[PDB]
Amino acid sequence: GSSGSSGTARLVAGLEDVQVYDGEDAVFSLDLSTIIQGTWFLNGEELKSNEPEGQVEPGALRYRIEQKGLQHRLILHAVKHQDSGALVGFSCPGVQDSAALTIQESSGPSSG
Repeated sequence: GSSGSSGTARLVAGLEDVQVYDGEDAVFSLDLSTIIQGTWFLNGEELKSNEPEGQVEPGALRYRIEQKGLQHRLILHAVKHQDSGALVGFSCPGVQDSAALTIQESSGPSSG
């Protein structure tokens, strides 16, 4: 919904790197200069607001997206390790930024 001139926007508070253990939950957010509607990305992939598509299924992981004027956010609950060093960024017509999601393994090589 674009009531007023929502051509482009400016970045005021870019994203930030976040590292969590396997199964944990990641959180990302950013600020803008004006209202706008962009798109989120994960591991170089274009996510959907309503429902995803392609090789990935709509029933693989749980995520939350909060879009409010110049306030975006994306939390990934139960982040898998296999997706270590993921790429979480919000692409929009006027701004371009992204972050790095590092995921370490809970257990390591000890016995065996």
